[PDB]
Amino acid sequence: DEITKKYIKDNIINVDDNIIKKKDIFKLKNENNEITECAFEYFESKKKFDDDIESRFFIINDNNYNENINLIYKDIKYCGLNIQTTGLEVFDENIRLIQIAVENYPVIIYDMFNINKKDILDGLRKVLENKNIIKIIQNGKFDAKFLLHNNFKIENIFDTYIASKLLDKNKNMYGFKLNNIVEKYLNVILDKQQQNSVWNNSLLNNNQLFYAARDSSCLLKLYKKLKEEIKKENLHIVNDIENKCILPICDMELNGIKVDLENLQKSTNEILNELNIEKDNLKIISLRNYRRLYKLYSAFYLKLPLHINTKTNKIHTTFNQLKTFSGRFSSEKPNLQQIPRQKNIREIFIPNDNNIFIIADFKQIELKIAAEITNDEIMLKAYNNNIDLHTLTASIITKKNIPDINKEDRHIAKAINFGLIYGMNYVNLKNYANTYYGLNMSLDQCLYFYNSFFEHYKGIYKWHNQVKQKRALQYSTLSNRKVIFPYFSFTKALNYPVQGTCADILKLALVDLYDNLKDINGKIILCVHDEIIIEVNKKFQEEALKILVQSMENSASYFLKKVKCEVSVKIAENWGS
Ligand SMILES: [Mg+2]
Repeated sequence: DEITKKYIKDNIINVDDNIIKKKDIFKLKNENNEITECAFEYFESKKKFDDDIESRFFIINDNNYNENINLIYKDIKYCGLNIQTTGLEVFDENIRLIQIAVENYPVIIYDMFNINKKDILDGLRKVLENKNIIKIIQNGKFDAKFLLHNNFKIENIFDTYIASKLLDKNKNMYGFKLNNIVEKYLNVILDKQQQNSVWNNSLLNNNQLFYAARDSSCLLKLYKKLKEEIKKENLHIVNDIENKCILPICDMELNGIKVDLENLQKSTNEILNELNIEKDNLKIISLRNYRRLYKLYSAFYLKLPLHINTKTNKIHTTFNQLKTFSGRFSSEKPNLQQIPRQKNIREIFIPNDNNIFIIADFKQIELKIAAEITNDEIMLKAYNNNIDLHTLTASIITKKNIPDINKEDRHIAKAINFGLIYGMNYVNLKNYANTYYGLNMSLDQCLYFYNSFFEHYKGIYKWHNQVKQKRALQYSTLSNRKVIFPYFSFTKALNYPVQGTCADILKLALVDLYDNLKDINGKIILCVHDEIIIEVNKKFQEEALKILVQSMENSASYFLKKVKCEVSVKIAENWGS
């Protein structure tokens, strides 16, 4: 009986001689009622850990499997969920271990590479599906993608990453790895060296298992303290929304979006002919033509093929829900917000055969949010009367009546609104209009615009002055998502509550959507700026349309109480429409 080969029957390699197998009796309660006790075999460390985190564990093999283990799940309310995988990309990797930590019990470790009987996993699958049991997870998007891809259904998550990230209020970019969070909230130092280990082999190291186990045990204590701190800072609503938003996000990343390679290769050759022809003719008109076609070609039409899945013609971007200052979503590899906002281009993004796109956008949601949080009477009443805010401003500036307002007046009004709402003076207003709107506006005119604007929009005036006076650094949204600035900045101060509230609305809408989109097996594809794209079988065209609008209007209703939003919708076969 060699040391190393001591536990091959359990797929363990005793490297350090730091492990013992033991068989002891535990205090359970039968499936019927009577408090039954059961004998279990578990592994414990020889050298006692300096910490109080559970370091013993059960291991589940196709070999030794005691159904009584599942009785530990009976009548739990929360558990610590963790998994160890072969790599990072789900489509190309496999789940190695599924660890579940239950209070006052050694960690249950499902050895996936040595399990072929479905019966075993029945216990696990039950837990994961139980809407009434909270699964504590560190970085839940990752683990949830893997499980959902391996057809494990999961619901009710509490993400310690989300909790820690929110509690930080966006004043640090790093320090949200598990060991960091533990050293902060529990003042315990975990061994992170076993992250770099190999989990692809069919035999597991002696120390890798202890690492895995502990990395789940701590989720219980961590959950308690983080729950407490979240409640203290009044972040329950935000934290809850984000946790519930994990699953929708996974839906977007797993579904992906399909590309029509015909318009792609064709358009590539076309812009190639334009770049060559313009290079011949050329070698201000010339510069802008060449640079534009050069970027659209090389900085888009040439990069996109790299992200296509060679087999599915699908792009599976990665969404981030808390790597932004405002709180909005952000995508990468590829960054969907950097795709040209042009019909000719976006028309290459299509639904699947028997499916179709439904696309919904918010209209002037930012200006409405401003009206709400400001409680600006004129804006709120005009909105309730279904009068456009640009028209409203035009009326105030020109002193004309709506029947006498013309397109040029509305254009000037757009400049005045988008400029002055977020805190420009008349000089910056002149430059802003003259630049983005092409208006040869004089300084005297712009000064009139300023005075008139804040003469009538007295709520807005109060908002600006109060901010400018207090010069605070702490700011919140309507979900009470908080942030702390490094230094005071007027424009950013005014901008955060608006953009952050938009992020809250969109995210909650995705949650409601993901819930109400199951009866028709609908898929959520994309969320960009203030628009959402879902994909449904052409059968449920009208039904899905109603569902989408319902989710977005309901979400806006949750946060805004004296303004009503407007959701424009289109049923399209292309992103460009
Ligand atoms: Mg983990």
